[PDB]
Amino acid sequence: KVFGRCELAAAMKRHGLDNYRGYSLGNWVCAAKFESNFNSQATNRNTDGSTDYGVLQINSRWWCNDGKTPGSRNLCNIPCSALLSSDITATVNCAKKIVSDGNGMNAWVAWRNRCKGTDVQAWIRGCRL
Repeated sequence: KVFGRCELAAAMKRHGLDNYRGYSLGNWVCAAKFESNFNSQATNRNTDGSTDYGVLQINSRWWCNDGKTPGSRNLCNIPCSALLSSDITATVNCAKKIVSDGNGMNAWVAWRNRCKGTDVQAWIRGCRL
């Protein structure tokens, strides 16, 4: 499923991401845009044998189990396939854990390269929230 920009923002707000750990909603929407372009089915193979899944491209080495990543620890305790859902609940719950893992939102390379330090409020422009 490919969400509309404001469609995802609203869904994220409903799930408590606005200002979570002091990160405004714009940051999360900007991260999803650059990580997956709002496509819940997005997957990326990593030259290292791990894979990134979903709208927030969560990694199989530590966060979810995909049954093909040597030395995986499943910290979010879910199958990675649950991250390819049109329901972002699993993605959000896992994201909250990742963002509190000690590197802030730097955990998302796309957010760091394209969102960090910019005017992130542009990302929820036109949205009724």
